[PDB]
This record gives sequence, C-alpha cells and structure tokens, in this order.
Amino acid sequence: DLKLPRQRVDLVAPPFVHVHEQATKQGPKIMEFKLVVQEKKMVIDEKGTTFQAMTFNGSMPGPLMVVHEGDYVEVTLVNPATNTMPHNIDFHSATGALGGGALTLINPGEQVVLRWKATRTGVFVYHCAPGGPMIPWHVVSGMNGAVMVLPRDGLNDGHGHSLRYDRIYYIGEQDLYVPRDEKGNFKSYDSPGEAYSDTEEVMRKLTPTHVVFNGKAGALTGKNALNANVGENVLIVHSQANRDSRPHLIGGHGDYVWETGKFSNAPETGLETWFIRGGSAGAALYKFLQPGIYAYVTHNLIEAANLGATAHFKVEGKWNDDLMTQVKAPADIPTGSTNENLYFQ
Amino acid sequence: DLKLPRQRVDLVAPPFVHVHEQATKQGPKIMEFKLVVQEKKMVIDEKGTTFQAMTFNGSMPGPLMVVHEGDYVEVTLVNPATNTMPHNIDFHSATGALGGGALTLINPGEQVVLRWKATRTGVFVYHCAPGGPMIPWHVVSGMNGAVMVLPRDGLNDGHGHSLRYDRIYYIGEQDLYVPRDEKGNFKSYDSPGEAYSDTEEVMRKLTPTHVVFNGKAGALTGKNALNANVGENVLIVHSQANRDSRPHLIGGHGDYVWETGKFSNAPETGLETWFIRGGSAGAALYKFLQPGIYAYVTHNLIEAANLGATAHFKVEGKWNDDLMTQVKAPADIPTGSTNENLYFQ
Amino acid sequence: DLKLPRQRVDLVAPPFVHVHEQATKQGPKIMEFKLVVQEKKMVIDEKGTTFQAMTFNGSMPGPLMVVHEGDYVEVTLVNPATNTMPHNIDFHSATGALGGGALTLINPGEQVVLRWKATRTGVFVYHCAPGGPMIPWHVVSGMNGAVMVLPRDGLNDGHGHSLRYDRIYYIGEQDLYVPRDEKGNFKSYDSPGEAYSDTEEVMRKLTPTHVVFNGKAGALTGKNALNANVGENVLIVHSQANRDSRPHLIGGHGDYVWETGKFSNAPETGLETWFIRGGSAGAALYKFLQPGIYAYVTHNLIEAANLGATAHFKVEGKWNDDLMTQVKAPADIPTGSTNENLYFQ
Ligand SMILES: OC[C@H]1O[C@@](CO)(O[C@H]2O[C@H](CO)[C@@H](O)[C@H](O)[C@H]2O)[C@@H](O)[C@@H]1O
Ligand SMILES: OC[C@H]1O[C@@](CO)(O[C@H]2O[C@H](CO)[C@@H](O)[C@H](O)[C@H]2O)[C@@H](O)[C@@H]1O
Ligand SMILES: OC[C@H]1O[C@@](CO)(O[C@H]2O[C@H](CO)[C@@H](O)[C@H](O)[C@H]2O)[C@@H](O)[C@@H]1O
Ligand SMILES: OC[C@H]1O[C@@](CO)(O[C@H]2O[C@H](CO)[C@@H](O)[C@H](O)[C@H]2O)[C@@H](O)[C@@H]1O
Ligand SMILES: OC[C@H]1O[C@@](CO)(O[C@H]2O[C@H](CO)[C@@H](O)[C@H](O)[C@H]2O)[C@@H](O)[C@@H]1O
Ligand SMILES: OC[C@H]1O[C@@](CO)(O[C@H]2O[C@H](CO)[C@@H](O)[C@H](O)[C@H]2O)[C@@H](O)[C@@H]1O
Ligand SMILES: O=N[O-]
Ligand SMILES: O=N[O-]
Ligand SMILES: O=N[O-]
Ligand SMILES: [Cu+2]
Ligand SMILES: [Cu+2]
Ligand SMILES: [Cu+2]
Ligand SMILES: [Cu+2]
Ligand SMILES: [Cu+2]
Ligand SMILES: [Cu+2]
Repeated sequence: DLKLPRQRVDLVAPPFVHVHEQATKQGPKIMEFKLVVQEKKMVIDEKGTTFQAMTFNGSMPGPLMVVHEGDYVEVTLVNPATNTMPHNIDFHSATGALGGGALTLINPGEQVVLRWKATRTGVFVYHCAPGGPMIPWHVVSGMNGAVMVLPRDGLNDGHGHSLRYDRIYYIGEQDLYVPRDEKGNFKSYDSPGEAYSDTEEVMRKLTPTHVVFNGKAGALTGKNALNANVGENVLIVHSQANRDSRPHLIGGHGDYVWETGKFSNAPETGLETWFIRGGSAGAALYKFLQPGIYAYVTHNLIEAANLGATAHFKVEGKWNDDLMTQVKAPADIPTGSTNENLYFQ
Repeated sequence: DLKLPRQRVDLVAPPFVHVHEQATKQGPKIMEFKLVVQEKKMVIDEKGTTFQAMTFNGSMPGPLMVVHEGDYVEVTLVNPATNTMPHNIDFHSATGALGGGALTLINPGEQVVLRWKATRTGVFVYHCAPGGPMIPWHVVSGMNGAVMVLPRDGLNDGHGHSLRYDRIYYIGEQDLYVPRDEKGNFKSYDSPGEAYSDTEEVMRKLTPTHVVFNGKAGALTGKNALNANVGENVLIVHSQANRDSRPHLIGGHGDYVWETGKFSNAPETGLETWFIRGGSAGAALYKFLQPGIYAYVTHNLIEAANLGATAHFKVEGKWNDDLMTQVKAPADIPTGSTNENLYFQ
Repeated sequence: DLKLPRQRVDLVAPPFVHVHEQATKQGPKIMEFKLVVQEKKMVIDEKGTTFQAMTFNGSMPGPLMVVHEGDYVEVTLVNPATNTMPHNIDFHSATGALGGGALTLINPGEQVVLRWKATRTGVFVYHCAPGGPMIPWHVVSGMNGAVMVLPRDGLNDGHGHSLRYDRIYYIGEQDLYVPRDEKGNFKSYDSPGEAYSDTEEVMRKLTPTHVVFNGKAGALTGKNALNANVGENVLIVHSQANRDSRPHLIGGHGDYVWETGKFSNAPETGLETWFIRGGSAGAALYKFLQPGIYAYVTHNLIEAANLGATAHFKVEGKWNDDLMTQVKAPADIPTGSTNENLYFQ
C-alpha cells in the first residue's frame, strides 16, 4: 500500500560512491538496496597481519548508500549459509526498532527486508548490532558503513547559497583489536568464533592495535591514492562507528565542514582539523587550490603514521606561487646571524 | 542585605528531577539546597563488584539542581562525622573562588553555606575538588552531579520558537578505576583511604574498568528502564565530570542538542550522536515517534556493552509503519539471486 | 616580484606573545619570522624527570606567531649543525606542499625560507613532520606551536560587535611518552636517537606519561602564574598538535569560545569546558569578574592533577559578594536537622 515508484541502486566498493543526483526534481521513491554479509579473513597491515573480519558486501567500511530526504529505503539484508553467526543492521538514519536491528536479525541461510523513511538529512552510520557483547564485537570486526540523505535541493552553506561537489569519497575509519602472544606477535585464528575471547580482552583495554581507512594500512596510498584536480570541490565523508577521530587534510582545509554530519545545521568554515564522534559520520567539502600529494589523516599522528590511519590524494594541476613558494632552497647557514640566532639559547 | 524571597527545594535521586517550572513569571529568588556528603561502599556492576564510593546525597551522580537565570543558589554542604575525609563543592555554573571550592572545604562534623548567583544559562557540572591529587580521586569516586540554569522564558530553538519538555531525565555518567589483583579479579577495601594508592595507579593509565550511568552497570535497564510515551518531548541531560562521552539514542535522534550544554547557543538539529566533553554537561530534546525499547549509550560500544554504559527507555504507544516496517520477515535465501549476490565475491 | 612592504617580527617565549595590533589599517605586508630548531634535554616534571626534547626556538610550545588576513608569512627555518636530525615545518594555516613540510626539509647545518599567504583566519597549529614515523615522534618530542591569523578589523562576536582583548596568553599542551624501566622509574638517554625505540613503544599504547602546559608540570604555577586584573578581557589560545584536550577555567567561563579555532565562525557563548581536537588550536575570551587564584586545566582531572596539566591565573581586584559569598563559614553540624538529613540514608 506504499504506492511509490521503485529504483534499484547498485552499490560500489568504498572509497567510491554509486551514481546519484545532488539536487533532484524527482519525487519520493522506494530506493532498493541489497547488503550481503561476508565473514572472511582479511589482511589489515603492510606486514601482512590477518584478522577474522565481518563485513557488509565484503568491504570495510560497508558501501556508502545515497538517497534524498523523503525517500523510503528498502534494504534486503542477506546472511549466506557459509557464514557462522547471526547478523542484523541498525541505521542511525532510521526511526524505531533500534534503528532496524530489532527487525533484521537473520541466521546463516536467511535474508530479511527492512524499509525505513529517510526523514533526517545528513551522513549517518549503519552497523550490525546482534545484542549484548556481540554489538561491539561485530562493529569492530568491520560491520559498519554509512548512508547519506541529501536534501532534494542538494547541499547548501546555511546562508542561502547552493554547494555542489565535483567528486565524492567515503573514508570509513576502523579501530581494530588484534590479539598478541606473549612475545608481542599478532595471533591468527581459523574462525571469528575462535578469535572472540582473546579479541574481547584487547577490546576491554580500549586501545586499538590498528586504526585504518578502507580496511587496511596503506589501502588509500600509492596506486590507490584518491585522485583530484585543482579547482574541483571534493566531498569527503568520514565515518567511525565505535571511536572518535580527528580528520585533517595536510596542506588543505575543510572549506565547509559538518563535523556532527547533519545538513539541517550550517557547516563551519575554514577548519584545520575536525572531529568525528565515535558512532557518527561527518563530511567536509574542500576546493583544491594546489597540485601535489596531500595526506589525509586522523590528527593523532601516532595513529596516522604508526597504526595505519593515512590516506593520500594525488592532485593534478599547476602550482600557485602566490599561495606558497620556496623563497630560498636549503642552503648553508651563513655566519656570518650567529648572535641573532637569540637568542632562548 | 540580599532582600529576595527564599524557596527551599527538596532534591530527588537521579535519574528523576525535583519539580520546577520551565517558563516562569516569578522574579529572582534565593533557591535553598542542601547536599549531604556520604562515603559508602557501593555495588557497581552485575557481578556484584563493590568499590569505596564518595557521593553527594548518597547517589552517583549527585542530584540535578534546577534554577532560573538571575536566581541566587544558597547551598548548605554537610560533611557528617561518620565520613573520614574533607570535602568541598565547585559549581561550573558559579563565578569565583574556584567555583566555590575555595569557600566550602569542610572536615567530618562540619557544614558550610555558599551562595552563588545563576548568571550563566545551561546545564553545568558540580563536583568535589579538595586540592591536588584529591581532586580527580574525589570526582572519579562519584562526587559529581549537575545543575540546570533555565532562561526565565524556558528553552527555545535559537530561532524565536519556544521548546517545552513533557519529561526530563538526568543521566550522570561515571568512569571508575577499580584495582585488580595479579589474577585480574577486582580488589575490595575496608575504607576509601585504604583503596587510594591502588586506585591512583589505575587512574594514572587513564583507562576506566567501568563506565556506568546512575552509578552501576544495569542501573537504568529492566525494572528501572526510563518511561516515555509516543508524542512526548523528553529532555535528556547528560554529565561527565572527568572524561568524554558520545551519547546516542538507538532508534532515535537528538531533535535539538546543546552538546556544549549552554542555552545562550542555538541547539543543533537532528543529530545521531553528540559529544559531552569531560568536565561538562550537555542536553538533548527528543520527541518519541515509535513505541518499544530504546537503548541510550555512549557510542564507544565497548564501553556501552562491556563496561556498563547502557540505559533503556520503554516507550508506550502505537507503531508507525510509514516510518519503518519489516517488509518481509526472515526467510530462506531463494536460488534461485546467486550470481547477483556480486558480486565483491 | 611580490612587491609589498616587509616587517621583521621578534618572537617571544610562550606563554607571552610578540607585540601586534588587533584591528589594523595597514595593508598586506610580508611578515618575516625566524625559527631555530633546538634539540636538547629538558626537565618535564616536578621530580626532575628529563627527556630528549626537540623544539622550535628552545621552547615547548614553539612561540605564537601573529599576522593578519592577506599578509604573506616568510619563515626562515634554521637547523643548527649541533642538531642530529633533519627537521621541517607544516603550517595548518598554509595551502599546499603538506603545509610547507614538502618545501622545508633541512639537515643539520642548513636553513630554508618558505613563504605562505595567510588566506584563512583563526589560530592554527604548526609542527615538524619529516616523514613516516618521524612525524609523530618529532611532534610529541615538542616540535609544535601555533600561528594566529587575525581579521584586519580584529575579532568580532559573529553578530556585528567588535571584541578586543586586554591581554593574550598562549597555552601549548604537550602529551609526552617517557619510557620506564622494569621497576617503573623513568629512563634517561644521551640523545634523541637513543631514546627513539623505547619512546615509540610507549607512543604505540596511546597513553601519555605526562600532559603539560608550556613544557613541564608546574610551568605556569607559583612564581610563573599568569597575571590578570578584574575587568580585563583575556584571550587564551590553546593548542594540542597530537591529542584532544578539554580546557576549563576553574571559577570562570569561556565568554566567547572558538573551540575549532577559526574566526570565520561565530564563537559559542558562556561555556564551562571546551574541546581542542588533537591537531588544532582554539581560543577563548574571558572577562575576569572576581580576584583570586584560578586554575586552568584540561578537565580530565587525572591529567590535570596527576600528569602535569594545570596552570594558574593570579587575578588582582576587589571581591564581588553579589556573584558569590560564603554565607556561613564552616561550623559544627547543629542536632539538633538529623531526621531532615533524609533522607537516601
Ligand atoms: O513496541 C514496538 C517494538 O516492536 C517492534 C518489533 O521488534 O516493531 C513492531 O511493533 C509492534 C509489535 O508490538 C507492531 O505493531 C509492528 O507490527 C512491529 O513492526 C520494534 O520495531 C519496536 O521496538
Ligand atoms: O609491540 C610488541 C613487540 O612485538 C613485536 C614482535 O615480538 O612486534 C609486533 O608488534 C609490532 C608493533 O605492533 C608490529 O610492528 C609487528 O607486526 C608485531 O609482530 C616486536 O617487534 C615488538 O617489540
Ligand atoms: O582574592 C579573592 C579570593 O579570596 C576568596 C577566599 O578563598 O574570597 C574572598 O575574597 C576576599 C579575601 O581576600 C574577601 O573580600 C572575601 O570576603 C572572600 O570571600 C576566594 O573566593 C578568592 O579566590
Ligand atoms: O580481565 C582480567 C581477567 O580477570 C578475570 C578474573 O581473573 O575477570 C575479572 O575481569 C573481568 C573483566 O573485567 C570481569 O568480568 C570479572 O568481574 C573480573 O573478576 C578473568 O575472568 C579475566 O580473564
Ligand atoms: O605538484 C606540486 C608539488 O610540488 C611541490 C614541491 O614539493 O611544489 C612545487 O610544485 C611544482 C613542482 O612540480 C613547481 O611548479 C613549484 O616550483 C614547486 O614549489 C609541492 O609543494 C607540491 O606538493
Ligand atoms: O608508576 C609505576 C611505579 O614506578 C615508580 C618507581 O618505581 O614511580 C615512577 O612512576 C611514578 C608515576 O609516574 C612517578 O611518580 C615517579 O617519578 C616514577 O619514578 C613507583 O613509585 C610507581 O609505583
Ligand atoms: O599537518 N598534519 O600532520
Ligand atoms: O545504534 N547504536 O549502537
Ligand atoms: O572545576 N574544575 O575542576
Ligand atoms: Cu554482524
Ligand atoms: Cu549505533
Ligand atoms: Cu570529596
Ligand atoms: Cu571542574
Ligand atoms: Cu623535527
Ligand atoms: Cu598537522
């Protein structure tokens, strides 16, 4: 008796995002999505450490879903019989039944269909939440993604001006809790159930062993750097389902930032570093002004450099010497400025 | 020579709140409160772990005090002779003398009377702060609560519209640092002074053993779930005197959120998760739209599920299938969608 | 071919700030600064613990630089041949080349000259970032400071009213990771290179051993308390290059707070406690209303009291009994209020 047109969406693997309109003249639709749970061993760092991951659609994070305010979102959640555990889904975008968790619990060999109305604009976390201690364990094993609910007129600056992005990337940040043996080496297991007891002990001390973007250390560096061009406005959606993060674009800014992630609120302008509260998604727009490599980090630099939480942008274009220039390349310290140099000595 | 009418307030135990007006036509009053310090052993988790608590009025958190802008707050602080330590009180709502700490130090067998003018609107932490290392130790032993200073016209949305709550709950979140023996079992002591040295060692590593609402794991679940009804606007005041928190209402939202807690600032709209900075109180309004169980957590889900930080709301009313429905209950995965399902495989 | 007037600035050691105008009728200038790297052993706590620090200009934090929107900032970075490591500088205020890091790498015996345009208003972190794991290690060894880019019309309240400070202080907060031996005693080293391996192990567990203002526990207490007078509007700039903080002025407030630190955004009013995201600077204005000692802390009170993170203000002036008074000094609890006292018993 919901009498609206239906539109299948084909999801794509992060950090990319399925095709969508920003501003739309379409009316409300039933937007149809499918998520398939996959339990699998995955490589999470550059030394080849593995862990028993649980995922939506085989990725950490799960894929970004994009709809408009007033759409209905009809999600088929599938739990293949090759899986070992029950799973469900909780949309922070949705109203009632623990975000849908209380209507989507499925055993291996089952699927369920949930519909929720997109009444709240912004970027939102979705995650598995089967009950009790299994809630944090499924989330920190990788069962979390995000959904974006755009206003039908697209983004604005909170002051009556339209904002349009040229490109969008979804950065899902994952805190991982990998057990170690007595010598400090990471431990391997043959199933998620076998890893559980040792993993819960690490989780209880609230200190991750790894903090990664797109599921592994180095996943968005080198060959898999994020592309952009000088002049492009880029939307960077950042989610963290369990733990705080402080995003920073090294050599850039957040031109417009919704750090609490909700487009009914005006964005902040010109941030250096923003804050994604654990259990949320946020978003930053930036118009690139300079070519070159840009690191995108959480600005706990220990987590960024030593636990896995660095992505790169490779930006093509021409250098602007008015914004920044090397006036003098590295040279020998004269003599002759010794007394000057002071001085604190 | 302060020539105003006096009004006694009788405090009640959290999560409930003493009777008060939102909007008032009363002028400034001297609002009279009494807090009695109680040192006592308390049960803090579902396994019956005890710890040597220090409290205002026998509860963690201490009770919520409610006054209006321009009121004077006259607090009698009592330290019974059955107590073993000195105590005092610091109101983050108050101006001068370290929030009142420097005027309220009392030994067992003494009481003191402090008056502060409510010049700043919002929700604010109060806590004990006797000096030096005793400041964190008294606070993380449970000596903290909150005070709400309402505007005389009540709450508003920052855009000229009145906001009224039907119900108010005060959620005090407490980080606890319980010593363990060599086998990992929690240790018991005969007095707070005996527990101190071992507790300070845990405190120094900044990782709590427990994170609890209303003083213990499970304190606001089951029989003591928070009641509401569909259509009610509920104000949820959240305080944390020592450590950050990220509140989330599972299956709901924050319709209007003052996460820094101060009603001179417009609230944010439609949040999924908000952020209570350690040493502050914040507040969220929500109008319930769906019946059923709602979990209220800090969205570090490890802390929520495994260290004690989950409350429940039980909401009566009729389900709205337009907002959310189970389109198809759990069923067998057909065959026939195998190739479809993809695909990431 | 940049055809503007040049103005040398002489930096001063924090928490003080070089002379500058708030509002200015000067046009854009090339503002010339010099920073000299100094590696040196420094005392970081009241027990005389030492560590192998790395600094800009011999201080933690490095000094505050102040310029106006549209100025060009020309920084000579010097790495004396007595140093052992390469260094560079990344301005979060600057656009391109990793904030300048990619144009300023210098070996001992070298200097480099970088120019960046001050296109973004606010307070911003600067820090060393030589590459890879050396980025967090140089930052948490003390190589970080801040730059303030004022609007040419000075500060405003976001609602068309000018804000002017009488005094400015720069509080740089530093998380330190000092290795311990098997007995728990802090370890000493003859060089930063010798300290590195043991320090990286502490860094990896994300729990600092010390959290200090102006480079050491007690650095802004006693003789070095910050001075003010009743009626003065004081700007308190707070930076943290690697880790979150939650500033609080005990017995005061933040009258106007830019916790994300960027003056294109209206400040929040009347905060109790604010939040400096790791990798950022923020700023709070406060007009002192009461004389006496004020503690300024991070409101993790364990970090404030037990790990080093307390500063003091000593404020001269006359006490205002309307704002706060001790109605009755500590006295014997009567008898006769026993039944009253209740009650929770
Ligand atoms: O009381 C609401 C509670 O029930 C759930 C089932 O988990 O949703 C249902 O609500 C009613 C059952 O008592 C029915 O009217 C409805 O058919 C059903 O979806 C939860 O969503 C909610 O928490
Ligand atoms: O971190 C403890 C200790 O363990 C060792 C191996 O015994 O390294 C492990 O931990 C390192 C830090 O996480 C990893 O780099 C490595 O993959 C892992 O085996 C030691 O090298 C280290 O001292
Ligand atoms: O200098 C203010 C300082 O004193 C206190 C006492 O702890 O308040 C007092 O201030 C004056 C004492 O020098 C008196 O005028 C007043 O009677 C008294 O309350 C503190 O509140 C403050 O930090
Ligand atoms: O956590 C360490 C280790 O200690 C034991 C008892 O030896 O359990 C203790 O710690 C648990 C986690 O906090 C608690 O659930 C329990 O109350 C406590 O005794 C072991 O069971 C555990 O492996
Ligand atoms: O592609 C930009 C990249 O180069 C740097 C050098 O580290 O800046 C340079 O940019 C160009 C070199 O390809 C030149 O036009 C320019 O002379 C030079 O400064 C970085 O700043 C940037 O990341
Ligand atoms: O904290 C561990 C343990 O080590 C000792 C010395 O063995 O103290 C060290 O650690 C203390 C806390 O950081 C410091 O106060 C002191 O400078 C340091 O030597 C013990 O006293 C303590 O139990
Ligand atoms: O400038 N960021 O590390
Ligand atoms: O949806 N919260 O765990
Ligand atoms: O009131 N601050 O600890
Ligand atoms: Cu799951
Ligand atoms: Cu959630
Ligand atoms: Cu006390
Ligand atoms: Cu306080
Ligand atoms: Cu360096
Ligand atoms: Cu940086």
